[PDB]
Amino acid sequence: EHQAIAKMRTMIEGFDDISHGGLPIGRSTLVSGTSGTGKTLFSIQFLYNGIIEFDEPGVFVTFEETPQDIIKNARSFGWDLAKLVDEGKLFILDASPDPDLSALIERINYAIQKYRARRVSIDSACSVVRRELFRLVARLKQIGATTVMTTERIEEYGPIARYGVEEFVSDNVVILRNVLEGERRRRTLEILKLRGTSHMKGEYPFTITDHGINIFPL
Amino acid sequence: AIAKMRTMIEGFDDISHGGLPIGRSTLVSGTSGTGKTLFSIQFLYNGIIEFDEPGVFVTFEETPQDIIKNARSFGWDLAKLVDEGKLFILDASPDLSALIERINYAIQKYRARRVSIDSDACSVVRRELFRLVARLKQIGATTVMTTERIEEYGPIARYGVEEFVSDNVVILRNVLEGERRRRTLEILKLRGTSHMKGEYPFTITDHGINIFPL
Amino acid sequence: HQAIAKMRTMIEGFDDISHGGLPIGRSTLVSGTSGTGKTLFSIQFLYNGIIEFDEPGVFVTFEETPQDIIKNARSFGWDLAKLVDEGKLFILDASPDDLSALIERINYAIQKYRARRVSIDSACSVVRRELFRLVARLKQIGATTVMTTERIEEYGPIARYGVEEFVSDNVVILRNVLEGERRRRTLEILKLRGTSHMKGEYPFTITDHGINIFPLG
Amino acid sequence: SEHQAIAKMRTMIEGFDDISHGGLPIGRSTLVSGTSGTGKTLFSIQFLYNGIIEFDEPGVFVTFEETPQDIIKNARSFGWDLAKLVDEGKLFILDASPDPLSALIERINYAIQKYRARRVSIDSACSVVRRELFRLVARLKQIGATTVMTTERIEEYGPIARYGVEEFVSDNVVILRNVLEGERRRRTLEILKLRGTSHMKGEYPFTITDHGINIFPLG
Amino acid sequence: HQAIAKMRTMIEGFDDISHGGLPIGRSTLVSGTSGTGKTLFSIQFLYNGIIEFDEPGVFVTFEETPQDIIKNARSFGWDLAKLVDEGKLFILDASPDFDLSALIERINYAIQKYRARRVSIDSACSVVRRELFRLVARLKQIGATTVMTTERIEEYGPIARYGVEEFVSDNVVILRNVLEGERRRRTLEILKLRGTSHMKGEYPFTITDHGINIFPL
Amino acid sequence: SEHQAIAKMRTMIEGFDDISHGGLPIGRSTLVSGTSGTGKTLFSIQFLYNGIIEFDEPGVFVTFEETPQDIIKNARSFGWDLAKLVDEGKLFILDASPDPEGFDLSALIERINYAIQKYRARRVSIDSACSVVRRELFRLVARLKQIGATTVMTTERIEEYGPIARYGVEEFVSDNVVILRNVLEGERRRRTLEILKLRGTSHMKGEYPFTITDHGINIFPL
Ligand SMILES: Nc1ncnc2c1ncn2[C@@H]1O[C@H](COP(=O)(O)OP(=O)(O)OP(O)(O)=S)[C@@H](O)[C@H]1O
Ligand SMILES: Nc1ncnc2c1ncn2[C@@H]1O[C@H](COP(=O)(O)OP(=O)(O)OP(O)(O)=S)[C@@H](O)[C@H]1O
Ligand SMILES: Nc1ncnc2c1ncn2[C@@H]1O[C@H](COP(=O)(O)OP(=O)(O)OP(O)(O)=S)[C@@H](O)[C@H]1O
Ligand SMILES: Nc1ncnc2c1ncn2[C@@H]1O[C@H](COP(=O)(O)OP(=O)(O)OP(O)(O)=S)[C@@H](O)[C@H]1O
Ligand SMILES: Nc1ncnc2c1ncn2[C@@H]1O[C@H](COP(=O)(O)OP(=O)(O)OP(O)(O)=S)[C@@H](O)[C@H]1O
Ligand SMILES: Nc1ncnc2c1ncn2[C@@H]1O[C@H](COP(=O)(O)OP(=O)(O)OP(O)(O)=S)[C@@H](O)[C@H]1O
Ligand SMILES: [Cl-]
Ligand SMILES: [Cl-]
Ligand SMILES: [Cl-]
Ligand SMILES: [Cl-]
Ligand SMILES: [Cl-]
Ligand SMILES: [Cl-]
Ligand SMILES: [Mg+2]
Ligand SMILES: [Mg+2]
Ligand SMILES: [Mg+2]
Ligand SMILES: [Mg+2]
Ligand SMILES: [Mg+2]
Ligand SMILES: [Mg+2]
Repeated sequence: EHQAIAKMRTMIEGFDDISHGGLPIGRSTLVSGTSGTGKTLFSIQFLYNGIIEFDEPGVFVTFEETPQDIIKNARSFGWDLAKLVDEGKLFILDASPDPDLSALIERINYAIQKYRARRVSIDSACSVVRRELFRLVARLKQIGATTVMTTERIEEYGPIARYGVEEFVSDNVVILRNVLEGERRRRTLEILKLRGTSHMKGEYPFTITDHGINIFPL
Repeated sequence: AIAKMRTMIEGFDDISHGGLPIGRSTLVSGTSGTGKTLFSIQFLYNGIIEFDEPGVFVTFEETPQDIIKNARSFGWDLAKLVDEGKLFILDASPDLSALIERINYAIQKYRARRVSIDSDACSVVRRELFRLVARLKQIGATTVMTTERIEEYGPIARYGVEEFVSDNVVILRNVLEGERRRRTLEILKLRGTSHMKGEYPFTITDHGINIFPL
Repeated sequence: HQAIAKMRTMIEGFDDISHGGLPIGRSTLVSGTSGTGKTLFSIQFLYNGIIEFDEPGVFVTFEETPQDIIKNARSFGWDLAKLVDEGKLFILDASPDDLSALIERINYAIQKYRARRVSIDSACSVVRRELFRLVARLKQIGATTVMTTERIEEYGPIARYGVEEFVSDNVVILRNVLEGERRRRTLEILKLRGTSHMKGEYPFTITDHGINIFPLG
Repeated sequence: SEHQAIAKMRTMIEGFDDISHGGLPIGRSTLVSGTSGTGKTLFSIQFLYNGIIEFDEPGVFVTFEETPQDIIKNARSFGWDLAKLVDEGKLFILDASPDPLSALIERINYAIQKYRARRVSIDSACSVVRRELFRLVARLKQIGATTVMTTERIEEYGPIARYGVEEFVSDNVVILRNVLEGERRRRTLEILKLRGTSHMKGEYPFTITDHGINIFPLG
Repeated sequence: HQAIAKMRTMIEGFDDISHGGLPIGRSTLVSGTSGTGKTLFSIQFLYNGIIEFDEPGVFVTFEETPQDIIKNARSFGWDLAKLVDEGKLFILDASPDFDLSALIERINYAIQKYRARRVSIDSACSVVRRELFRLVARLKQIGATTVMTTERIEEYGPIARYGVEEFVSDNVVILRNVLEGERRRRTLEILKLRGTSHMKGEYPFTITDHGINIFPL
Repeated sequence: SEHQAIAKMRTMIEGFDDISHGGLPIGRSTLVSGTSGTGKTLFSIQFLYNGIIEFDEPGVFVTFEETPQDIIKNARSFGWDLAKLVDEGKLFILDASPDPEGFDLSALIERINYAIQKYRARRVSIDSACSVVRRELFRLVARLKQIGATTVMTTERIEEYGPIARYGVEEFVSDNVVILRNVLEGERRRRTLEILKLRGTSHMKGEYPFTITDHGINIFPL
């Protein structure tokens, strides 16, 4: 009678151990952090590994970084996203305003079905934020997408995200930190919450190298 | 003394000196992922399973289907209890007066003794919260109400008034010590009765909340 | 033509800390975070007034029902129901559906029951003036009054709006401080205009006989 | 020839005239700021009372909250009979407290002329607070009164007063503190600034007793 | 293709900790409290580009006059008026006596005029974030490699002033001037470089007669 | 001449010319910021007084709250006879203080300019919405520079180790920044002076202790 909720493996080294199997399938995981913490990298590695390891197609939704820079930056880690877009295994949805929510979603829906995507990454007034963020989560759940949603925060040990509500609306919450002490920076990942399932607790150190994120349950 | 109802949440009835005061409202406040919803659910589930006391769960964001799914993680089959008419999940998710009349109706219909209510001006909140607590008191329900807070050692709840309108106040914390998280539960206040003081560690496992007093 | 006199609370240790009790004919502000003992102090004040001196009391509640006030005092062995049945205690229910209307009601009750002790439980610019009015009008009636107020930090503002301590003649702070994982309650008399008192924090506990304070003296 | 540029009048408050190197600058206003129950009213009353008793200098006490009756009653704590001084026309308590600014200044002026007062105690947005306070100070100076002005603050170490402008407009600033440390309170007085002369600096301990304020200047 | 390439600053110590210099074709935010060396860094970027690589530079100023930028550069033995006269450098005076699109076309007009490869820009949140993004995107489409300075008011607080600048920039450098025990210590940090690697944390530096010197310590 | 790095004018304030390696940058404004009673007015008077006495460089003092009479009176604390200097036409105190019973900075700047011309002054002291503050200070600084004045500008702050001035913009619009502190350490006060920045030239770093004496500011060696 003890039924566990299903998880999808990220294959990001060390993360699937911390999360006891990966990300809860069919739900959204908030990945929050200050600048340069690895939010986009995590969200890319999620889709890249799904395609390469499991032939699970992905939709990356971007709101500021252009598709070409995303693909360009992913070359830092030896990943050819251009090739995956050419094969129709990756779709980069450009939702970044040229130099509204209902429309964005059916766009994502259309892209999910067109590419048969199972994995989605979305990168990146409190009252309106909470309620508009809930319905975004709500709709993705109905599609059956497993989704990484990045958010920004401005303090390493302050609120989880910018408006103090995002962490309460999300099913799952991951926090990327880049803590400065004694003039040195230390990267850590923490799974704060996974509704309805177990996970390791606290911060785990990680590095970003030529092969992406490396977490040490170490 | 004052009559209490057993939560049967491991360790909690020892800390509260016998359980939660019957007919009164208990605030359960914590940061994200502290175990608020779990405490709420466990409170109703145990009431039903061990004492045949029916319950009403009121949810303002989480869907009933997710509540049920997330609870099967603990081997608790809530759909069964709903089917047997012993649990009712009130979906107020995605008008305070109408809500209260809806809660009231659900209590009468299912004959509930236990209620869990899960999750802007400073004293519209106080006024409206006081209203809700006041009416549940008249009905005679014993209520667990959860609230969010954003800091482990800061205000009790979001608006700085919630703990003053509640009869009882429980704080769930999830504190960083170095790079590790330690969960604790504290009964800050129980009106009209004694209780253990300060913080007590707990874990969440496959069997729910497990608190270690003494 | 002499320094203000005091009325004994008979709350163990408090009359030592205050050097004789609460200043007569004035209000004393009693401030604290949730569950610090504010209502208890303000009940014990009235209860001891009745039991020890046959001084009738009026309790003004704004949220807690009279029945709850009574039920909650049973854990101390205080039979408030009987005191209310005897006409010695009047619990004024001021829980809402203009404090000018409240004042006359209080005055009304104060005169029928011949009360000498009162407890009131419980825009910054407006707060200050409204509190000032209340203190002043209670002073005119001649009532010795405890009024509780809320605060949200143990070692921060005296009260909520940062003005209450400045309008009040007398100020008591109840604290409930974390020491390790344990809690420590303390009572402090911050100020009493026109008279002397002990300084700093004194530990207390809440027991089956109410507030129990320890000055080492 | 005491080699300091600003003439001072003695408060005769024990230890304060040492710390201030002679007392309060004559014809100027001194801000006295403190948290609740720090002694601000006591200091401003003791200033007037001593002026009267020691030098027969009449004094005006302006109160915005406490009633005259309570001011008088509370001074009895220190053995001071202010009603007697009011009856003798040596003390005037100006009641500006609210019923249970340009015109207030004229009342003050009228009282000062009527009672020949030498000492004044006034007891007790930022854009307009500054200019109104500046106005009040300047007018008392024009009259030639020597003024104690009390203000509130909410932290022992933090803003001098409430609006972050009071200490910049005043010529002199005194801070009363009531510091809680290790569950014990200790009172101190500091003269932060006195334009035009030296003064002792830092915090000095004091007590409030049956004789009023007692300050201990050390060195 | 392959990873983003870098442009050498020739600022001693910087090209080592950035592993090659500034990412080409992109903007780098250089944030710092007052007198941290922000203008000096953005000047040295252009100056070295001109002197070492004959890469012309455009310096955009919003407050300091060109005359003062030139005067202050004499502190380091650099003759900016000569470089301006030769057509190697252009100091674009956008200082008042804001339309961002007009400013952008002036920058574009200068870059085409002087064939510049390097640009230094010195110096609600919804508004700020949007405009900065447009400025950054435009410089990217032009091909400029850009240093943009910003102000911050705390050494270990927000990266810039509006809480958004560090999130729309591709690259972020933080200059600090930390006061500890009555002494100041200058440090430089590369916080992030999108799509490429760099050393982490604070590195001490000094400003002397020959500009910025960063020490790998 | 102007092919050279910026030149400095000596303050002759004890120790200050050492810390600043020559004095205040000529032709520019220096912000002098501090909490209450830190010695801002004293620094800005001593700057002018020394200019007149040591170099026969006339000074203009612009006061926005303290009356000229009080400024002169209080300066006697330091042995300085400012009335004598006013009388000889070497010092001019411009009273910009408000009547005891919006502000036009353009008009005031023009009144400052005439005084500078009339008294042929080389040294000026000015005592004492963020966007509006920034723009207005910018125009004042810019105009003084055009006039060629070397200027001390005082500002208030409310924390010893918090913001440099009140509005978080003053220290960015100013060419030079000096911070006067009055730090409470264990019930004692310690006065320190720091030159935070001087655009275009070098200076010593961090805090230097000073005292105010019957001869004014006295900054102790490092
Ligand atoms: N089977 C399990 N074993 C161990 N831990 C579990 C298990 N199931 C859930 N948890 C933990 O319980 C947490 C969820 O507790 P909740 O009661 O949903 O918290 P919450 O305080 O209500 O959070 P919100 O409403 O999302 S802010 C998860 O983050 C896990 O840490
Ligand atoms: N018999 C008892 N023995 C020990 N402690 C008791 C007993 N009865 C009550 N208490 C304690 O007293 C507290 C209630 O104190 P109150 O005076 O009601 O506090 P309060 O400061 O008025 O809080 P509010 O109004 O709810 S914010 C409870 O939280 C218990 O800790
Ligand atoms: N005889 C006395 N012996 C010792 N202390 C006394 C005596 N009389 C009064 N006090 C003390 O003096 C304090 C009153 O000081 P005040 O001058 O009224 O303070 P205040 O700073 O004006 O405070 P406000 O106006 O109420 S915020 C009381 O709180 C007592 O601590
Ligand atoms: N002869 C002296 N010897 C020692 N200290 C003195 C002497 N004369 C004045 N002072 C000190 O100088 C201080 C005043 O310095 P100012 O220059 O007026 O300060 P300020 O920073 O301008 O303060 P404001 O404008 O009133 S906020 C006084 O508070 C005294 O501490
Ligand atoms: N090959 C590499 N080796 C080491 N670190 C690298 C490499 N490539 C990129 N990085 C690091 O990855 C960081 C960028 O990670 P991102 O995922 O872009 O961060 P981000 O959290 O999304 O930041 P934003 O969107 O700009 S706020 C850079 O700042 C580098 O520190
Ligand atoms: N020859 C030099 N030797 C040493 N330090 C110097 C020299 N010339 C200038 N400096 C220093 O350089 C600092 C100025 O650096 P800038 O680049 O102008 O700083 P900034 O961060 O742009 O400051 P702003 O724009 O005024 S907030 C001065 O405050 C001096 O400390
Ligand atoms: Cl790393
Ligand atoms: Cl756990
Ligand atoms: Cl206790
Ligand atoms: Cl004392
Ligand atoms: Cl340096
Ligand atoms: Cl000194
Ligand atoms: Mg990113
Ligand atoms: Mg929950
Ligand atoms: Mg209470
Ligand atoms: Mg007072
Ligand atoms: Mg600059
Ligand atoms: Mg001054």
